[PDB]
Amino acid sequence: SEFILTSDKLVWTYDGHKLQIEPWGENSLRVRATVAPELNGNDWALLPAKPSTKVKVSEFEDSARIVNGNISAVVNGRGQLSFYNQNGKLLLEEYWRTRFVAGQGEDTSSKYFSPLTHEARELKPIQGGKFELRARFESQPDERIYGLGQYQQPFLNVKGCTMELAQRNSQASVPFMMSSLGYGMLWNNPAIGEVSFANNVTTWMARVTEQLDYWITAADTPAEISQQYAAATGAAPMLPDYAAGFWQCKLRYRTQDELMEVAREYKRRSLPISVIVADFFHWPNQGDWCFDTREWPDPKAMIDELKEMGIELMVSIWPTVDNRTENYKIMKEKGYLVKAERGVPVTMTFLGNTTFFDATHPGARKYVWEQAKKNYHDLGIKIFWLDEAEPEYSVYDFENYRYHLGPVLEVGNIYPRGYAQAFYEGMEEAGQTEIVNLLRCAWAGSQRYGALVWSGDINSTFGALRNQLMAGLNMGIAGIPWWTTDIGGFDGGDINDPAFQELLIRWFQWGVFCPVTRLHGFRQPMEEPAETYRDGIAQCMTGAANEIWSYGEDNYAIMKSCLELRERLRPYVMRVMKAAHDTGAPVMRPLFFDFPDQAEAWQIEDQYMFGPDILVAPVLEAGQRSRKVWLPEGCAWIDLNTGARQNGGQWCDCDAPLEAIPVFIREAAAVQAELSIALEHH
Amino acid sequence: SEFILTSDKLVWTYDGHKLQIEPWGENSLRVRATVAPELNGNDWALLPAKPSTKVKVSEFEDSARIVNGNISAVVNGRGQLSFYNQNGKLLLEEYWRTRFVAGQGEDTSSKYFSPLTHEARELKPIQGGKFELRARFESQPDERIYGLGQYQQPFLNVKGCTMELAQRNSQASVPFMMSSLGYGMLWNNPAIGEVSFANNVTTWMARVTEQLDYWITAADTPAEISQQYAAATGAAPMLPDYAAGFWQCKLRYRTQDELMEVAREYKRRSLPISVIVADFFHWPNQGDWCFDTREWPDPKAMIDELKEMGIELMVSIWPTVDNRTENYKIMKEKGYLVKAERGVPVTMTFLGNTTFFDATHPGARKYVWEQAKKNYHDLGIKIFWLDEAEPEYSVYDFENYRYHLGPVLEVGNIYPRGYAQAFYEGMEEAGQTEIVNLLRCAWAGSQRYGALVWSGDINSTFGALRNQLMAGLNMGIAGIPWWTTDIGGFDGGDINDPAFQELLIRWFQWGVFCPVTRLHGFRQPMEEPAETYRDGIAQCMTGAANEIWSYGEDNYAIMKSCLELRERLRPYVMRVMKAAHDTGAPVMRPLFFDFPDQAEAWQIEDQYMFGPDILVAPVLEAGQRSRKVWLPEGCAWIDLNTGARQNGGQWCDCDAPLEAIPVFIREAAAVQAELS
Amino acid sequence: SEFILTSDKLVWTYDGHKLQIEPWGENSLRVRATVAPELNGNDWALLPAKPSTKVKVSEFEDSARIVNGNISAVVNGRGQLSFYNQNGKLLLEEYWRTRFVAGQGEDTSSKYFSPLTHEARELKPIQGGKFELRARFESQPDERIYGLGQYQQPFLNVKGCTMELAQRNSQASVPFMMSSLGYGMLWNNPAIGEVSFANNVTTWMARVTEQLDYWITAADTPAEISQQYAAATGAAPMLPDYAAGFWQCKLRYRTQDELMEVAREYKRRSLPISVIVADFFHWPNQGDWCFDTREWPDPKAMIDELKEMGIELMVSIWPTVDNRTENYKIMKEKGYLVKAERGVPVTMTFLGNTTFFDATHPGARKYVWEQAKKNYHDLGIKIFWLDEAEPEYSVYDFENYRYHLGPVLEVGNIYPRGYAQAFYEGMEEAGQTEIVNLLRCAWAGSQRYGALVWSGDINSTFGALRNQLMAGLNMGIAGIPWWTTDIGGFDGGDINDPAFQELLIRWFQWGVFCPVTRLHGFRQPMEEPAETYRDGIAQCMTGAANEIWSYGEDNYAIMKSCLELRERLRPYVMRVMKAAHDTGAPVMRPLFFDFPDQAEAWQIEDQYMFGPDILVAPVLEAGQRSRKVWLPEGCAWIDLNTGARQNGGQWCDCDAPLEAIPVFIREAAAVQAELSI
Repeated sequence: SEFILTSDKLVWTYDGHKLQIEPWGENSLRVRATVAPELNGNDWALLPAKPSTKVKVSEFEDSARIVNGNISAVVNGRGQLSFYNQNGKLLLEEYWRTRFVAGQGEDTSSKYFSPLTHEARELKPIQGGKFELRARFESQPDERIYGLGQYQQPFLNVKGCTMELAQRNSQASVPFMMSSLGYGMLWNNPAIGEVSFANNVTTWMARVTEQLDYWITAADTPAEISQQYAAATGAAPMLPDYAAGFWQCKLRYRTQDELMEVAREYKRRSLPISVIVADFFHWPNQGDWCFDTREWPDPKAMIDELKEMGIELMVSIWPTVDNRTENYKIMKEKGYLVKAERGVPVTMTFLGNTTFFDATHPGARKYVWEQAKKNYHDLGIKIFWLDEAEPEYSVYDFENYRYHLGPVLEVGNIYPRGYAQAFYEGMEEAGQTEIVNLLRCAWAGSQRYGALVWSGDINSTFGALRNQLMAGLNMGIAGIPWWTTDIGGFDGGDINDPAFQELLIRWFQWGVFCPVTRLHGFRQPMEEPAETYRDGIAQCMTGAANEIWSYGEDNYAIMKSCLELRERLRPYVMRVMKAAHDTGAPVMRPLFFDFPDQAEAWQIEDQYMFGPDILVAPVLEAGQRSRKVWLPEGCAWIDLNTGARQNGGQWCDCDAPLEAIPVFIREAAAVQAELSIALEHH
Repeated sequence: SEFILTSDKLVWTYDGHKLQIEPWGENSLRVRATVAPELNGNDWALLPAKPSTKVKVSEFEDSARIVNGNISAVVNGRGQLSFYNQNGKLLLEEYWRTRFVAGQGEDTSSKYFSPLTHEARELKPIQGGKFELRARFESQPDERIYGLGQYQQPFLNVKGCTMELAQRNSQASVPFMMSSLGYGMLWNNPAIGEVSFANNVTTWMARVTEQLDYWITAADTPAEISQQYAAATGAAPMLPDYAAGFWQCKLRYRTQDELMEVAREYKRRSLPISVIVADFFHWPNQGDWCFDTREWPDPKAMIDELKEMGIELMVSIWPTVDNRTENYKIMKEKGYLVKAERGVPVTMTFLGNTTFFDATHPGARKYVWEQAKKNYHDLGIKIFWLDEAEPEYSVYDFENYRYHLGPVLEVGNIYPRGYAQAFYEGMEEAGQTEIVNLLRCAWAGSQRYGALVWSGDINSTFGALRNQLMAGLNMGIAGIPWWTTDIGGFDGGDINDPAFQELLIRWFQWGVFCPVTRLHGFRQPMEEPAETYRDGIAQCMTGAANEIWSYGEDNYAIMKSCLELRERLRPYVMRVMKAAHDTGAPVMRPLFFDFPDQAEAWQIEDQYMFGPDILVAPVLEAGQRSRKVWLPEGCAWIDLNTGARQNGGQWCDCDAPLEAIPVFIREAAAVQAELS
Repeated sequence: SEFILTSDKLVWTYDGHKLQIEPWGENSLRVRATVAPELNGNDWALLPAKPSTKVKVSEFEDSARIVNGNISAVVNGRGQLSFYNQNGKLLLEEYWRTRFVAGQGEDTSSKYFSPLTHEARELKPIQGGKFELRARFESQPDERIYGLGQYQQPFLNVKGCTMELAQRNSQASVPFMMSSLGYGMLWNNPAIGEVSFANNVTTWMARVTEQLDYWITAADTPAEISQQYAAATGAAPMLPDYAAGFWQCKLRYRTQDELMEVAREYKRRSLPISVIVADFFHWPNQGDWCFDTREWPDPKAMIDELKEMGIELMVSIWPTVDNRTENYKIMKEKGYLVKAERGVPVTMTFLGNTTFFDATHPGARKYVWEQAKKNYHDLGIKIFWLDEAEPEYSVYDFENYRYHLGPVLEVGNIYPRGYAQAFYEGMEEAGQTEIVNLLRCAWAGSQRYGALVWSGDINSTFGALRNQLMAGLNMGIAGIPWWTTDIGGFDGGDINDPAFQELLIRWFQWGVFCPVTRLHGFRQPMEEPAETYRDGIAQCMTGAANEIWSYGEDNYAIMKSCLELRERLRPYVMRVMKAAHDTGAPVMRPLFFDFPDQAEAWQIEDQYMFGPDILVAPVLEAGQRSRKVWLPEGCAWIDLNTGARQNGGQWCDCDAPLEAIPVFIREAAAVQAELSI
């Protein structure tokens, strides 16, 4: 084996395998490995690193070492790699089980000595092709793991869980993890695959790839890790003011008159409303990207009236292009569409045979943006709903599809980032600042393209609500601070069912304390279109009403006070949004983000912090009217609902009537006054 | 290496490779090879063999031999196989190029000695799966090769050609070959692949298979080879009388009234017409298998009036099932549909998203037949047009589809045979005899299911007509005697274009001397449907008129006389059809079939025999008004068009005006008196 | 969706998917699924079922149910399956995440409703070939999982772990699992793959297969699950008496004289010795399966003399066949060897180019047995060391190898079971009873072929000792009662190193309370052969001495008292072996096997039961001289080393000097009397 060492780079080589470790931001290292002649030029989610001045490269015995601030990497003579912090504590070590490695006998006194023959950096050649990559690391008994994106599962800590590295409706792979051991790690590789944080071994897998690529950072607090990650992959922009208010939506307002009636009724009742939404199939065909003027006769007039009312319109964008449209003909000519490797050249069959635009193709991004610009942005629409962002193949046979940047197996997970990029870059070029679009999916770095992500088409149950809480917290840790849900869930809520009405209330109450407060759903009983087809184009149904007055008088009163509460929170929300932009901190965050020195903060998964000053303890079960709440040590807490003061460092058997969830304010935080919390003496 | 010999079976084995050779009908052997533990039970196109007279299995110093009448197989100690006829002449030998084979050094004095390392029976393992098979044989410089099915190419002799073993619109792989060296061979394996008759080596390839399987037969004449093949894979039924008359069709008679007006016009003018046809999209949706009563308000009244007129109705069957239909729901429940391996579960996107019924699934065959029986056969339709029989995937990605019997890569080519089988078996069970359906495709043995095959959606050119002549002849050699074309070709004929009208006439004149005489096409100028969609179902266009009066007076006169001639030919046609049923002889035959001892008969590709008594020399070029015609030795020939007698064994500079193609009758054959 | 129900079989079908559930032994069900036209005839590890008492198949609402004693299966109208015990408790449920299944909308009120589109029985077609199978089940928060075979990892409970379903040196996939929820499950499928017991979902995977196949059983106690599993896949035989004594081995006694001098020295010192072993490369070439008479001049005289001394000889069998031998030519002719799919036709390159005999080929099994019979068994050898049983490919590229029964990807894991079968059937046919052979690997049902499994070529460390304890316990739960290790580990032990000597003693002390007590290793400093080659055949090195007197006088005294202790335990060991044969109970068992109602028995992984009457608490750290020990409630416990009585239901801060590990005897068990007498 051979080291090639310079003052700021460590390369190890043996039999064509090249391992390269280098600084990539303060307290951070990038790690690449290949068996090709050279590393390629793909940086994926990593921005160019601002240089590190005090990088120390050294050799000792048969080993080499690279130190960059609070992280160091050691590679021994056998090419085996481990990472340490400034205190010499082991952060992460490769998993090797061999008797012979890098042309040398393995040391029989090591746990690495084994006839099993597993390598830590397995670049397994695909016959005729590239490589199937497994990167193996030792599991650690104390290790708790967070981030990875948005998964539909009741686990905040994902140690012992296995996550698919793929994009499907209601899932988002954003592969940055944060460890309780004091490091964060980005898997800087958009290949379809899997990460297993199994108790016995950690394995990251890429189905098809040219090389291993990851980024690792070390710091004493979660806040510092989140900041270092945002410096590596990009900060969220500043959120525009309107986005902190109430977003009203449903599947679907079918006509201009129907949408405007709802907007006007909100104003007629003196209710807060910042954003109203025209959902999908408001267009003539998929891939036209314009209003159908039979249902939407004068969209400019709608937008102008809504502006006068203080309301922004957001419109559904679908990435689908129906093969009967004019844009299909042009986009096919130009090579701007995704391709099927085998079988009929159709990627989705929903209400027509469509092909997704290729969001990895720079030309296709520009083309789609310029259509949305002409037909929507030029009329005054400032927010786009980038739906189906995965994209939602009718069948998730990732092997069967190919993009501009290569087979979906190799590059597929970056699609939603390109989709966000198309609109963000277009809107920025058109002169807009503080851009936010609603994205169903993301990859590493999507935050830099103003991606407000929502958790997609989940069912309307308490089980779903519990999953969304974990998912949103993990999305924030993965560097996606702008995140939300369909208040009430998407599918299955009957507006006349008491059981659903109870869920809607609990979900709405939680929603007040989400980064964005957004009511959406496909409510029952659903209504079929008058005509199944029109001119051969299949017509889209609607669900039932989904406004805060649609669920009876008692529920209206609760939701109205939720809206009023959210308006009072807006100044605080904007401060926390500014902090996300400045520091990479999430908006909704696990307890350990603000209280990393407290053991309960690393164990509790049903409470969180909404910024630094609000402790939230959602009600996640039907019929529940009280719950246990841990109040962190280090300050006093003001009960939002009673005005009562409680000392930190204790548990509360807290009241949780249907009318409110337990919420506490850090005593004397500016937000306490902004909420007008008072206690009356009767 | 080891031989395991019994009185009627030769087995050779080394390192798990098992080669088994046994009699399979008179003068014929079956050859199988596997590296699996045992041979499987798949017989594919081979029927159970009648036990053979005089099979003899012998062992020699190093070798073993099995003889069955006029064929023998010799396997040497290295497992290398060659075939000989009863005169000891070499028929066929395996191609080997190795230095070491079956655990032994190769003989340096043999052409088999080579460091290249190519085996004759290469079962190359597919990782995780089955085998990719190549069977190699030495080429022979004097070998002429015929059969293989229906390929769109101007070659009767296919030595030096490479043929895809797959089913596509206008192509049919029917993998029986006949060699001028005195053998025939069936590749008894429905796998997607290829047959290369390259000058340097012959290679049969199967992409995915469990085992090598082929059938080889020897005889002194082509007629005996055809007979032995029909004995092995099944005889054509007897053709029913109505099928020898005129079949009138176009794309498409859109309504009951439109069809009936054409039929009434034929009868009004005392013109022959035996079959009239309702083409595709006469149904409400794909997979309903019934008339759409909006355009066909009383199918029984149509059938009854046609019955009065002496005319049979044939209807289009498509094997597609639109995913919005009731039959889709039920067939999907029962697992009766073809499956996509990856991607959207749609096999065709023509006028809707459809999935083909699985013709390899015996349940699906029965289900589809019973729909056709209920909606058509019970009304008195007894001829079906089994279109899209390949099946016609929108994209021919064979690796992406799977049938009941397995991946299309392994079993795909048998689909058209299953499709014919579904209707034949159903029709027979309903009491019908002399069954014929119009199939777009076939595999080996399709003839036994009454498959009248046509050459599909070719263009309307003289180039296409030349190709069809070769293809039809090769189909007959491949054991498909009932074969025809769209007279005029399918695509691109403008009815007002004089150049197309000349092609139509020449093609029609040829069609009189085809096994079935059938007018069809998609004529220009075409017309879009009034409504593009109705209830969200895409509507099907039509072409222009395609009746014998549609092309002017001169052309009407010529086509009318052609129909009248075909009527006078019918007794002869039925005799030739009966001989096809009895002996496996094709109806349209290359010259060497009837004159195998004459050199010219193995060279000439632009003449043929319509049965044993009629020599036909089609005009295959625009503007041509004469051509050279070779008259075979051994009889005198009567010019059909002048009555002049010419001695055989000479070339004629023969007149070929637009009104007639050169045709000669064997002097004193019964058909001579029938045509005068 | 359609049910086809008979009195003893439930079939559900949609779009060619066939799900079939039926009784397969008392309290047990077999589950199969296929998209092929029919199920194939592969039973793999399952023996023919004894027809069960009171099976009931019924259809209710849109569902169907099949009950067989204490287990039942319910399949709903969407083809979704779950299992329950006789008390209606949920045992195991399928994992579904779809919006549309079996031609029906999914129920939006269920956790099954999801746009992700994951099926529970995913038979994903391989283009041109068979199927890549994933069987998904919901994880359960309370569930603790045991068994699966032998994995090199410090986990008894493997919930949260992912195990490779493949055979490698030091690993054995024996895919029977036992759950704390009250069921056991056999993955009756020898395909290469993986089982993931992740916290978020349980997934079994087969890389290539024709069909889903598994067997599930229900009972109130671990002992009943073990009995039901042994009924389904076969019981261990009765162990022969000699097997409970001391096995002396090393890598390697190179000559007859060297081996015999070791055996003689054991007798001269009045030490117990029941088995002595001639390790690998005692033969002229790989595939000869005989003694090289240059080093072993009179094997029959050696065997007769050892018989006279009360010692059984075991000989190394390697499954390799060198391409220059006469058996290679013959076995190649007959198709008895494993095949490489691509590349040079060589499966291993260790001391020559060899090819493994095909243990899935019944002809090859018989051929190899008859060679061993002729050259070893006919002379009086009664025990074979079936080494390299995985088999140990030089490169574990499973995709590149094919067996008689198919590609290694589809069938590979059954090889070690075939290998044990070859010798057991052959030995049984020659009239031998109570057959035991030493196997390096196993599959489901290997126990019925007398397979004493050992944990292979592990390193000589305390970390390895800890892993071995977990592995052997899990092997027992997977139905392999006869299990052992190399005392001291295999690789890295220098005989002059005090640190290794300490590990040796701790490992030897644990060894006394393993199903078999066997000393083996490749001890340093190693010795190269005099000549690297002889007649072109590469010669095999040896390690240093590995006898109980080889490590100094103080260590000798400790190992001597260990051997004497083992001899006093033999009557008890034989009773526990008889129980293994009769009931399927393992010999070394987790605490919960004997004490299933006590919470600590399901948490503690560093103590175990050696049969029902001996509680063992090994020392697993260097320099440790005391450790904590939990004594189960329900009986009193007698300290083996002092004689002190202690009440059950407490922790002892227990003495653990170098000279003894903490061990307690159930008061009034017959073994207490046997040890004091």
